[PDB]
Amino acid sequence: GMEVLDLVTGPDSVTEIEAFLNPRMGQPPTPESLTEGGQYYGWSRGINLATSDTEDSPGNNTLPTWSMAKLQLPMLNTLQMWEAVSVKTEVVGSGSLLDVHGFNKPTDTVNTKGISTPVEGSQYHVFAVGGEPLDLQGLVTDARTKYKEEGVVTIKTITKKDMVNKDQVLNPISKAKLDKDGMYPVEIWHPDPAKNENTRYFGNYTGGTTTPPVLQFTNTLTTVLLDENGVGPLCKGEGLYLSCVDIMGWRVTRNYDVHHWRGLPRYFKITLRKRWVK
Amino acid sequence: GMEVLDLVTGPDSVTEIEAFLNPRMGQPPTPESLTEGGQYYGWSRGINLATSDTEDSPGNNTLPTWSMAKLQLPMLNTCDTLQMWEAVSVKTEVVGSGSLLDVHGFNKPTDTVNTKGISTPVEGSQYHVFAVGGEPLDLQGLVTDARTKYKEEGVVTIKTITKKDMVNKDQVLNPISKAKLDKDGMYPVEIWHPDPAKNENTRYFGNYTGGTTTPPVLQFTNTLTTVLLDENGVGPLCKGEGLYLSCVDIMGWRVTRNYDVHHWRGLPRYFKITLRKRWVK
Amino acid sequence: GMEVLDLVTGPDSVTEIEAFLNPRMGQPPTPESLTEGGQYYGWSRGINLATSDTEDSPGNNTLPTWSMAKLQLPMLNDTLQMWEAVSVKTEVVGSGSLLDVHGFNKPTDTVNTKGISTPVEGSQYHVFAVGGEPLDLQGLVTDARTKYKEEGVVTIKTITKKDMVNKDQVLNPISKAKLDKDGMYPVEIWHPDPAKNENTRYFGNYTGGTTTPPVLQFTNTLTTVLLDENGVGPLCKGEGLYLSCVDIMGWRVTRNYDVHHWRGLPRYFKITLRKRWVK
Amino acid sequence: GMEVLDLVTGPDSVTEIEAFLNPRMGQPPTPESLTEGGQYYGWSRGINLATSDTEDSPGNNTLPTWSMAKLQLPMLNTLQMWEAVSVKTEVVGSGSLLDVHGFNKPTDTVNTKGISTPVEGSQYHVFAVGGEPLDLQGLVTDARTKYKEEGVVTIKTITKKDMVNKDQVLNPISKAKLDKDGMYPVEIWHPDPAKNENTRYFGNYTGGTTTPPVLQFTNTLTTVLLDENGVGPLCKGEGLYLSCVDIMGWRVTRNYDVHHWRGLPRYFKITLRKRWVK
Amino acid sequence: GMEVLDLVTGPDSVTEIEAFLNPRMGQPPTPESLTEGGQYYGWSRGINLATSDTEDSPGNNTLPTWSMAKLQLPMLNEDLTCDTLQMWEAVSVKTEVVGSGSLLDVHGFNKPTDTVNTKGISTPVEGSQYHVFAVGGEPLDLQGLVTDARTKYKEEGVVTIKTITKKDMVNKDQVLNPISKAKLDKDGMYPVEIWHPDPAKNENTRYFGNYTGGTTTPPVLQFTNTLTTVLLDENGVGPLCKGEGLYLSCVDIMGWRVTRNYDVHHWRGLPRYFKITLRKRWVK
Ligand SMILES: CC(=O)N[C@H]1[C@H](O[C@@H]2[C@H](O)[C@@H](O)[C@H](O)O[C@@H]2CO)O[C@H](CO)[C@H](O)[C@@H]1O[C@@H]1O[C@H](CO)[C@H](O)[C@H](O[C@]2(C(=O)O)C[C@H](O)[C@@H](NC(C)=O)[C@H]([C@H](O)[C@H](O)CO)O2)[C@H]1O
Ligand SMILES: CC(=O)N[C@H]1[C@H](O[C@@H]2[C@H](O)[C@@H](O)[C@H](O)O[C@@H]2CO)O[C@H](CO)[C@H](O)[C@@H]1O[C@@H]1O[C@H](CO)[C@H](O)[C@H](O[C@]2(C(=O)O)C[C@H](O)[C@@H](NC(C)=O)[C@H]([C@H](O)[C@H](O)CO)O2)[C@H]1O
Ligand SMILES: CC(=O)N[C@H]1[C@H](O[C@@H]2[C@H](O)[C@@H](O)[C@H](O)O[C@@H]2CO)O[C@H](CO)[C@H](O)[C@@H]1O[C@@H]1O[C@H](CO)[C@H](O)[C@H](O[C@]2(C(=O)O)C[C@H](O)[C@@H](NC(C)=O)[C@H]([C@H](O)[C@H](O)CO)O2)[C@H]1O
Ligand SMILES: CC(=O)N[C@H]1[C@H](O[C@@H]2[C@H](O)[C@@H](O)[C@H](O)O[C@@H]2CO)O[C@H](CO)[C@H](O)[C@@H]1O[C@@H]1O[C@H](CO)[C@H](O)[C@H](O[C@]2(C(=O)O)C[C@H](O)[C@@H](NC(C)=O)[C@H]([C@H](O)[C@H](O)CO)O2)[C@H]1O
Ligand SMILES: CC(=O)N[C@H]1[C@H](O[C@@H]2[C@H](O)[C@@H](O)[C@H](O)O[C@@H]2CO)O[C@H](CO)[C@H](O)[C@@H]1O[C@@H]1O[C@H](CO)[C@H](O)[C@H](O[C@]2(C(=O)O)C[C@H](O)[C@@H](NC(C)=O)[C@H]([C@H](O)[C@H](O)CO)O2)[C@H]1O
Repeated sequence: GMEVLDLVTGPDSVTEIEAFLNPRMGQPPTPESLTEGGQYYGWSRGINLATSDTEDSPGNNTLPTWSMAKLQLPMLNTLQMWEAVSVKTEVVGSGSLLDVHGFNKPTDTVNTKGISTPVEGSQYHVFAVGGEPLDLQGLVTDARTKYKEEGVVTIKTITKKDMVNKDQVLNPISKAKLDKDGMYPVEIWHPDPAKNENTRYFGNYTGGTTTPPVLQFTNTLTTVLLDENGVGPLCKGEGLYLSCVDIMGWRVTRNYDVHHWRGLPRYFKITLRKRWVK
Repeated sequence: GMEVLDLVTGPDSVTEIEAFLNPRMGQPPTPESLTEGGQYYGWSRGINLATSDTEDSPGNNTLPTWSMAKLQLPMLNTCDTLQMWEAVSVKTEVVGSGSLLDVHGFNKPTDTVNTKGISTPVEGSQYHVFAVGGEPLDLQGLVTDARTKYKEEGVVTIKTITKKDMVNKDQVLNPISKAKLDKDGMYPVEIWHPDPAKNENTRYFGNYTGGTTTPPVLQFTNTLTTVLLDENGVGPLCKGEGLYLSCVDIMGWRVTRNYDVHHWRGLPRYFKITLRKRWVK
Repeated sequence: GMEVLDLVTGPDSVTEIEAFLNPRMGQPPTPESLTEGGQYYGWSRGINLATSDTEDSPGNNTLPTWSMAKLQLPMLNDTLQMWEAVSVKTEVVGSGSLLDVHGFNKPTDTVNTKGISTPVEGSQYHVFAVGGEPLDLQGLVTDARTKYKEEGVVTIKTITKKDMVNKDQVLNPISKAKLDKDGMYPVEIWHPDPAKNENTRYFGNYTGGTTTPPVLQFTNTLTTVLLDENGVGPLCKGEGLYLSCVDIMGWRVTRNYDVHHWRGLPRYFKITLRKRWVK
Repeated sequence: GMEVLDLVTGPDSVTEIEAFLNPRMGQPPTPESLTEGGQYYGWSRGINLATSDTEDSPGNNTLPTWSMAKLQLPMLNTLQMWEAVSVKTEVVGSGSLLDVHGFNKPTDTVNTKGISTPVEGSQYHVFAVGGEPLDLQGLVTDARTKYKEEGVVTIKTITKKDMVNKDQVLNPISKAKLDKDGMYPVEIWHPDPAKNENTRYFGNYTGGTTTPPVLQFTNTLTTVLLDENGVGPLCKGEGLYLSCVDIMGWRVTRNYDVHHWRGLPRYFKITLRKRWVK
Repeated sequence: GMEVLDLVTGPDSVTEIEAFLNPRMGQPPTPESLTEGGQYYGWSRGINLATSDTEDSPGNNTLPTWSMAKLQLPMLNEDLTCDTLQMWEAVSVKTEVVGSGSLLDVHGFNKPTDTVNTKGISTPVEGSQYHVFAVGGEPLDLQGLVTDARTKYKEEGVVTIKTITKKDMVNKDQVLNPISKAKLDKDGMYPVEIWHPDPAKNENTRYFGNYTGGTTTPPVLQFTNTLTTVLLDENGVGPLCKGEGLYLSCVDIMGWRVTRNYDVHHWRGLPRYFKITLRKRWVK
């Protein structure tokens, strides 16, 4: 699989596959009930704050995590491998943020009037396509943060030891692979630029508290995945890995300004071709 | 035909058609009377808010919906090889942003201490989408709140399609919740989004900018052409000579002097589409 | 001028002309006196507000209007010649003047009446057009009930001889005009008509809000090509060249009841034209 | 130098020259003393306001003016002229705006705490390179403004008459040339688009009062000065004119919100070549 | 070293080297203890303000400084007297600021957004941002320029204009004073509010910078592994590594966090990754 040779031609030598990845903002897909917690699906549960400089214990369901899927491609086997050539990707549903008729904190709080404040604030959009899991590099705001041990994969899960001060900057010890959906918090785990030779990733961040969310969408834009040498990600064991996170901001409730993260689903249409290798 | 062959040449092989789609912000075109509701045409009616976490029922006339039109093209159709109209390009323009420079009206004023200043111009969340295709725009439903009590008359919602109430998956991507944009002023834009899993025969282009007092921004020129050809050089092909135009152009809200009532503002969109005849098999 | 043929060659087959159009924000150029109203030239007079939901009567001098000029080109004439507008270099001049924050506007510290004189801010509108005939206009208003003056401005009612209808708040094809007079057509009413203007190129942008920072760029190195997809620029009917524009920078605000005055800036045009054979 | 002919080849036919222009925000370079006014060098003195609608008398040291320099090129004389082909220009010192530890108006005025508010507000960046002085067109906010007669060059300096109402728009009578450093106020004098055939200028303006200042800087960007015919500015009598202004905004003091303009220096590196002319 | 000739071909004629530079916002990497000050690593200590117009004495640990590293490349010339030599040439760099996602932590103990009830969210990092990186074949040349020539910077612990000149700053140091120059030859020592890339030098370095000001400005960052910055000049020549030394320099300030105690601000910085492609170049 090391030496990359000619493209393979002939029947079924090119394929397209599509997938959507639902966001993982904190509330899991179940319970489905719209009274017992399912009404928060697509959102986090209410963000809970530290009680002191030394007591920061966020709930698992308040922490957005990476979405990921591993897709199995047609069996193939000088061997052949599937090569990801390009991707059309789209974040769906920004129009739903035009709902300003709900029960959020209103724009006129004196009289409880105006409109229901739309989703605003910090936004984070990353997607990746690769032929193996996305390589992750840990880096946190606060190495003292007391993440739960169960239900979430954090730096301590990997090292078996408490975070160190270097984890607030770049600590090469704190690395992982995005091998599970809805488990790796995005406030901890970042694409690792020192690895990911077989993955392309693309991200942006906009911060603030009331920042207007911005999003574009079209079915006419293709992201090429080929590297400088004309070679796309090569799918080891015919596995294709898709990873993303799409945070639009928070809604704010009428009770103590409780914030809920809002995420939106991402569509992928990947074009792949067979490549000779040895 | 599924197989796309050569361009047709000769007399009348290329045509240009134009249309404007008026916005559908909530108030219908009629009554025309400027005292009986017609004064809100181009706008929504006053946005009504939920009364609790479990009671959110927006008025239909408070919900912007998609604009659409189906235009009939000239009839077409050895008779073993057929012809279809192919949409090559579109010049499209949102008209009327200058009208937002009216700051002399009776909106909430900028100085509420003296009730002075200027009439606050339209501001806030903005949403601009257009599409051109050879069949209706494919729609994917996704809502803020699956508990929202959308009206069961006068509007097409997820429940219209499924015959069942919305579920938690409708707040993310639920592949069951799909529709086609086959009616003007009927599909709310807060529910129905272009479906990237379909629309093989339509090109769509959209953007969203949120917030409450965000300055609206717009550009307009008659010098810009959008090419509609795909990677293979093939534009949307008009099934049964029908051309579908879809759009929505929300500029923000105006706010009244009475308990900050908000009204959505929309603007009309112009389309000039160039089509050519294409041989198909 | 139906069929467009070869370019004309030879002596004086290419020409260049320049003009500036001063803004039309509401105060006319006269009286010139700086105590009798001339001090507002380049600005509107104080924006006056509706007194009810059914009583909106703006003063003519509070409404920015389109600037326009028709320039006469050198006389030319089966096969005739027309002047063809090839490109334009255009610039909005004087943004540096907005750096005057030492005047008597509403100050930045209203608590103590201190700080600086608040600079021009808010809603901005920049459009220019170059064509071989008047700019085609499409009417569209915020409020079809607005009571524009009958004299002194050209409005929808001027054209139709009838009151505005609700369709005038969206696209009503009946409500059309031509930009044939300077300082007469309000920009909150009259927009470039995308369904016409085959022989004019226009370019516009809008940024709204109340305190939005104005933005402007300027350079003498930027050329706007006016040729269409077929390589044909606007053709000047009867050797007339039409220039149209509006350049609103925002408002200044006074210390008296937050009265707003629109601010506009002049626009420079330098048009390159060439002779074109036509049949 | 009427007709422009071929490029001159051979030894020393191409030259590079560099210069920095310090900003002229209102306080002159002297006195140097940091207690006698020198502490304001790089800044204006405190902006003074009109006392009524008819009494606007700005101090000279509150008005930013154009920076300019005339550089002498190697002597040359079918004659030859120096042709400016390109310029690399940069505004230096934006990092200094990261000083938020001084005694400006603080971010928390309720308690007088936080940080020293950094420079913010209206920004103005223009540079020009030409073979003769930059041509200026006058245009003011207020034709009634009572500028000082001595110490600044204003419209009245040129016309010998008071400003007229047309000076608030485009009045072709009100023209000048940028022939002195630190003398022509930028709120009065603008690049004249009806002239400047032998100069290239590039400008932008961003307004507001608390607007975040933005600046990019790199040594990898070249501005080509050649016109549509491949001809750059031709230096009359071997003189090269550099003109600029780089306003970053204002700092605000803790005393009645007094504002001081902040300017930054601009670097220029001009490439010139010999040109045959007739 | 001066005259640039053909590219060298053959085995190991092209190489790639990578490095990360951690931010230098004010708190040093040690002590490591999360109770003794290590909890501030990645941040400045609390910004302290002037007490009058003539008394501005910032603490060293409140001043972000330039990050830098010198990488030693494989030696090329056994004999420097040969009429033709080889040098490493930096062709391009992939660079990335890592960890912006960590700013999505709004669950800590910063000043909260609901100050009436002490609720809402922990206010995220906001405000003034500064991103510069450089790659060159010798130290980055620095030009001094300060807000206030009266600022009483410590004499020990930071390299300032006075460190270089041995004299107090002059009023000209508030604009361009060509006397006030230095080289970025040490990590975590040169304050970024004092020292700027010198556009009059740096012939053998490429630098790229941007500044965004304000106090509550939303921070913005992009990251991808698909973006290459080309380092070749107008003649097709990249930085040439003098004595095989490659210099990397950067600063990446994201803004401040604000505490619940007197709105004390702490600068936040993020690390920067570099992957530099270099090739051997014949020179004489
Ligand atoms: C219901 C509750 O209080 N849950 C606590 C939880 O308390 C458990 C148990 O449920 C409770 O009966 C018992 O008295 O105490 C035990 C143990 O303490 O304790 C956990 C910590 O272990 C949490 O503190 C939890 O509180 C929830 O925490 C979530 C974050 O993990 C989140 O903040 C919840 O906030 C929301 C929510 O997302 O559910 C915010 C939301 O806006 C609210 N919705 C509305 C319409 O107001 C809801 C709502 O108040 C509650 O869900 C109850 O209907 O809370 C927070 O409750
Ligand atoms: C007129 C009214 O009260 N309408 C109610 C409606 O009341 C019905 C019935 O129509 C009415 O004649 C009767 O008195 O009572 C019954 C039942 O109570 O009930 C419906 C059902 O939900 C609505 O509540 C309706 O209220 C209107 O709802 C609209 C949204 O669907 C919108 O919010 C209307 O608000 C506006 C408007 O857009 O018309 C907002 C606008 O800014 C206002 N304009 C001005 C100049 O003030 C108008 C204005 O108050 C009224 O239209 C004048 O009657 O209302 C809202 O009225
Ligand atoms: C002076 C006045 O109030 N004028 C009215 C006008 O009244 C006329 C006549 O002029 C007056 O002497 C008489 O008492 O009444 C008659 C008829 O009623 O009536 C018209 C309507 O037909 C207007 O209401 C007009 O008021 C002016 O309207 C302008 C817009 O059309 C504008 O708002 C004027 O406001 C300014 C101005 O732009 O001139 C705002 C400006 O900021 C002010 N300048 C300063 C330094 O304060 C001036 C200034 O107050 C006045 O011009 C007095 O010198 O007013 C508005 O006055
Ligand atoms: C010192 C003073 O009052 N200067 C006046 C000047 O007064 C002269 C003379 O100096 C004075 O002793 C005498 O009593 O009166 C005469 C003439 O009346 O008069 C001129 C007009 O001719 C000015 O009004 C001047 O005031 C200064 O004007 C500057 C603008 O030209 C500027 O606003 C000055 O404001 C600053 C400054 O820039 O120097 C603003 C600055 O933020 C302040 N610094 C601090 C740390 O507070 C300083 C400071 O207050 C003074 O410099 C005193 O050291 O003032 C303004 O003073
Ligand atoms: C602790 C203190 O006051 N330190 C002073 C320092 O005082 C030393 C000595 O530590 C102290 O015991 C004694 O009273 O006096 C000596 C000598 O005077 O004096 C220096 C000046 O020489 C400083 O004034 C220092 O104060 C610290 O200054 C830092 C900037 O250099 C910074 O502002 C510190 O502020 C923080 C911090 O960054 O550590 C801000 C931070 O948000 C705070 N964290 C929390 C959770 O509140 C901490 C915290 O209050 C202190 O570290 C104590 O735990 O302070 C500032 O303290």
